[PDB]
Amino acid sequence: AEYLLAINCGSSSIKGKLFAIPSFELLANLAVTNISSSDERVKIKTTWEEGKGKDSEEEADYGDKIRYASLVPILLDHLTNSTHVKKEEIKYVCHRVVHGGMHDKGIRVVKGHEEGLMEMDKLSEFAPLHNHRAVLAVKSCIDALPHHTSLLLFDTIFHRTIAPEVYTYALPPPDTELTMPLRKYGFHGLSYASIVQSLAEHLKKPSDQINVVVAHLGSGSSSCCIKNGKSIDTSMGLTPLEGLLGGTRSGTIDPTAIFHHTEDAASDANVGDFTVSKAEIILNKNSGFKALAGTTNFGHIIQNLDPSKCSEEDHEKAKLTYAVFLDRLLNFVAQYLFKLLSEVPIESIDGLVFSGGIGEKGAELRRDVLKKLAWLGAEVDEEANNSNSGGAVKCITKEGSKLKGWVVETDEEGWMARMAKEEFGFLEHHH
Amino acid sequence: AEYLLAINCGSSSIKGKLFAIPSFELLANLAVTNISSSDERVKIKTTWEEGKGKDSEEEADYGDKIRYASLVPILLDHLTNSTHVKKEEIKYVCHRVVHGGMHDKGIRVVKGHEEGLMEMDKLSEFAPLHNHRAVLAVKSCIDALPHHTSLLLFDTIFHRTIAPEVYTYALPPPDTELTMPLRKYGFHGLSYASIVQSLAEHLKKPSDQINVVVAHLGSGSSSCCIKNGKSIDTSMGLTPLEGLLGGTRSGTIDPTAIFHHTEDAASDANVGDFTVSKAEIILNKNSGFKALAGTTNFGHIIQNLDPSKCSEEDHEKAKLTYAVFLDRLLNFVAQYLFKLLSEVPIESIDGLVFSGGIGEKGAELRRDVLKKLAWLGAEVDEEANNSNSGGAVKCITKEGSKLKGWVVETDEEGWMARMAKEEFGFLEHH
Repeated sequence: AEYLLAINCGSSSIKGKLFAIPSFELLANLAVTNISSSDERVKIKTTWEEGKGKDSEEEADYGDKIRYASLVPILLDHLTNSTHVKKEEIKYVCHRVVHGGMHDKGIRVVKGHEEGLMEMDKLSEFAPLHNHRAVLAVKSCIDALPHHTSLLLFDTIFHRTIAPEVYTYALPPPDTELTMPLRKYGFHGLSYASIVQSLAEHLKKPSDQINVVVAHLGSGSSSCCIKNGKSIDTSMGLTPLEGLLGGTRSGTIDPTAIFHHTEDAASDANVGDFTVSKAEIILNKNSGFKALAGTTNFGHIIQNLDPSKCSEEDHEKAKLTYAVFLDRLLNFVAQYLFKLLSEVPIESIDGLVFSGGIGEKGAELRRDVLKKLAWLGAEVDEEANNSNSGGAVKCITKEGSKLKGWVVETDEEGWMARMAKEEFGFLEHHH
Repeated sequence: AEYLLAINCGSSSIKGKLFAIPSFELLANLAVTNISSSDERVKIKTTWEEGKGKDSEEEADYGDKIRYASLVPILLDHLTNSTHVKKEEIKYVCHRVVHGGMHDKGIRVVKGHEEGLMEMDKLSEFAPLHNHRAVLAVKSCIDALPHHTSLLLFDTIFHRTIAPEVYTYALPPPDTELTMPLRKYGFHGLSYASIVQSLAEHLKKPSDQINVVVAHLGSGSSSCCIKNGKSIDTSMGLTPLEGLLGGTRSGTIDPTAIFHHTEDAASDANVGDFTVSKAEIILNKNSGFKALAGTTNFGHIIQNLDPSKCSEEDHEKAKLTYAVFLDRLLNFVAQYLFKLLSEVPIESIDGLVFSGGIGEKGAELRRDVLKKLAWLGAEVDEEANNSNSGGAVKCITKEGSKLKGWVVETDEEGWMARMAKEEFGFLEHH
């Protein structure tokens, strides 16, 4: 018996999937929730499929009393001394690490092997706001599972194809040798890759023939221009901060604004364990929907566009926040449609895809975007767009729409398992 | 006799015009060129309209070596050397000031009046890299012309119509109360206002019927979406740094980039005579074309697209820099055309306007931009695109083009004079 665990470590939750090896058959969904909280207790839940395992929930300490480094081992204990799976049976663990710098492929991390471990530390150090936990979880696994191989899969990988004229930052050399160049990297690559593959299968054509604009919208939001199945531009830059605003992030603003906003902006924030500037905290954790609307929940913002569900003040903040998000989003959809349409006709593009937490649930947002593209021939299908009629790939435009619109469910952890299948040789058919 | 002087202090050049009032007869052009250049000396040229004085031209030190604040006084000196102009006759001076914050109109500045001086100082200390040079020009005018009135006219005025959903930065309240909100302001407004009026006149229709996207391209470049004659969006944000990269400016990059790039980025750069962060210095003076191509001159970059004209390395840098600039420019042209087209048919937009130093000269750049717009039905007219026929407004697209393309020559000093007229109430009677 052998398993692959694929995990995705966020600030407020860890999501994971357990796969059977060498089958790569999905066995379980795992979730660790309430990670931040001082009030609610960390919950750990497993959810098998059909007949793979008996569900079981586990409540640990309040989130603020658990070190992040202890979560995965708690999760691992829960897996073993509550189900049929043994630690020594976990041969592989895939980790979503946001920032992979210049890496074209995932990195193996194996106990004792200095290279993978040192590279992982350099990535963690370069972008700790984004990679910290990502690296912490890996370190904990190395400790708890001494004989497994960890595979780091990066959200930057999908964007390694972007050309120099797109990624270049017009800056002089830095004052010191850095771990990686300062340039646009781009993120959400595991989602974009997954989306292209789902759409290609749905349309029954290879992914290298997919031409699409994707708006992957959630607590972090971005958009990507995909030509022949490959990223050619995306809205995020050196870090996930750039581009669209998010639950708590500002998105693109004048690079000098923060110096006005906050004194000693380059100084250490003295929050958390790792060193990070006050500027990076404010821009990533105190901005975005939180600063504009009082909530990080975009669905709550969409509700409050109805002035009967809130005070006049919250209705007005919701109106503004919604309009800002839509405006910034239309900007990128415009850039990316333009960039595709400059080379290929609208008939030859597979369309506009919405994904992410907001992309899947925000029917109003999708309708407003699609109305704005009426001049290009997009026509929303109001029922399809508004109904809960399923499918991981769902059309939301009318049959005669000259631009096709879709909602696509991402499966990042599933994608990581697919990458690991290739990585560990399970696709080799030599002679 | 009374005159109005309109002065436009840039980092690359100073331009001015002297006008008789209330007639607004042009009497002199003033030009200081090569101000940022390392191998050409600053040239100071005064050119008189027929009858008013003797054209005068003079050379000063290299641009990278010159004391900027010495320039305006030399200009004033050239003006009063005419037998037709005395200092006492120069009653008004109009100044282009980049950042006017929330002001809806210009600010009068008079020697001995605390109101104007104070406000000018608040704007200069909010954005000294963009305003300090013009403010020094104002003090030079006060010193030399104790009885004149200065009027500061802001690049931000044209963009006061932009909607909250466009200008809002998703930031929390700042840590202190600031001079003005942190939001998108937008600049080159005197140029855009001038372009709209020029195009309106050429098309023989009111400025409020103008719907265009404008790419104002030069040392600092921006783009603007204009609907019914008004700015509804524009590429620069809180400062002219945001948006397109420029001669020495990075343009839009991840706001946290500079913190990786440079230690203690928020600290005083301690250079020149005003307080400015190392970050702001790096992003504005050491980035952009300078960093990528090793030159600030986009014309040299274009020339170097031909590999026979330069080294292999300079050819490679030029190709990249040119491609970077074109990619970023097309992003905003895309945003703004989409923004207009989302409400009006393409048949009723006046089109795409090129302006600015680079926009007027870069025939090949306009060609490359229009080629990317082929899918919309844009078609360049090679002969018209290279025409030097002359005229403030020229069409560069083919009769058949679904999207009209133009080159329009800005007259910022002339626009300032128009704004002064409305401010001070000059008009000749009968």
